[PDB]
Amino acid sequence: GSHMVEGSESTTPFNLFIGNLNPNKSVAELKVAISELFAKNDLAVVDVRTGTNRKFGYVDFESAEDLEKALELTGLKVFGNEIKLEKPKGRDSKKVRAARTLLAKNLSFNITEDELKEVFEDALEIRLVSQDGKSKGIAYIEFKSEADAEKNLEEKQGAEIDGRSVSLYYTGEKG
RNA sequence: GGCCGAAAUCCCGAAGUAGGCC
Repeated sequence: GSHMVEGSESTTPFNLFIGNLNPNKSVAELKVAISELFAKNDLAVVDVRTGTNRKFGYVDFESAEDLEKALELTGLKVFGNEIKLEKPKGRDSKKVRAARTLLAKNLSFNITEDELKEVFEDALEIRLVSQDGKSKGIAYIEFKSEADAEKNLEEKQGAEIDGRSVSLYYTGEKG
C-alpha cells in the first residue's frame, strides 16, 4: 500500500503497540488474527503493522471506544501467540536509540535493572539481555544522549558488584 | 519481470526494511 495521509504520521487517531506476534507465521496473518478477534469483539481495527520479524507489532483503531477495548484486547493470541499491548513508543527507528544507548556486560543472575538503575542514575532506560528465556549477563542502558551514555559508560565501566565487574558495550556501528 | 524475506546481544514501527533468490 503506497498511500499516505495528513495529521502527522498515523492512519487514525487511536493507535497502539503490541508484542509477541509470531516469528513462525506471516505479517498479514498476525494482523488478521487481531482483525478477526476485533470483528468478534465488536471493535473496528483501522490498521495493524508488525514488530519486525513478527516479534512485536502495531495496531490502529477508529475511536476511543476501540482504544479502550483495544486495551482489554491485550489477551490476543496471535495465531497461538498471546500478544502484549500498551501505548506505542514511536520515537527512534528501534535501531536508532542504540546510538544514544549502551548495554552492560559480564553481569550475573542476581543483578537486575534496579541495580543498573542504582549504578546508572543518569541512564533513562535499561533492558536486561538474557538468552530469550534465561539470564545471560548483559543489560542494555539508554542515556539522555551519546555523550551522556558515553560519559556514564566510561564513568563506571566495571561497577564492582555481585563480586564481579560489569562491562559496558555501547550500541553503534563502530562501537 | 516476479518473488523471498533475514538481521540488528537486549529492546517494542527495526520492516514487511536490508539483502538476497529465480
